[PDB]
Amino acid sequence: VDAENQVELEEKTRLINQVMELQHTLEDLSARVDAVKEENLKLKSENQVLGQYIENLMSAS
Amino acid sequence: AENQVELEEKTRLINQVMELQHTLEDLSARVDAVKEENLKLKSENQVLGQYIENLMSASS
Repeated sequence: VDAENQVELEEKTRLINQVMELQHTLEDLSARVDAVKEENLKLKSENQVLGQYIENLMSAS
Repeated sequence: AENQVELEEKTRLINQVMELQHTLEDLSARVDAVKEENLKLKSENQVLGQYIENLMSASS
């Protein structure tokens, strides 16, 4: 009777915490996104420049 | 009737959890793809770098 409403209350509490944690996890992640795509573009630039230099050193032989 | 109202509330709550899980699963898959490629590129640039400093440290 009132023991069923306390099961349901405890169940909703657990789901509510889950929404909170999910939304936090999701925020941390969305804020890390641009620093990851930025690094990716750097590394692609370095890679291209390095490969191109190796092409020139090797052709000089 | 009143039990139907409490179940709708719980369903909007469950739905919120599911949608947040979906959004997070997608995003973290995307970011992990990019992070995996970054690791591959750091590994590759180190190989190229080391090779340059060898060809140059041979003609010096």
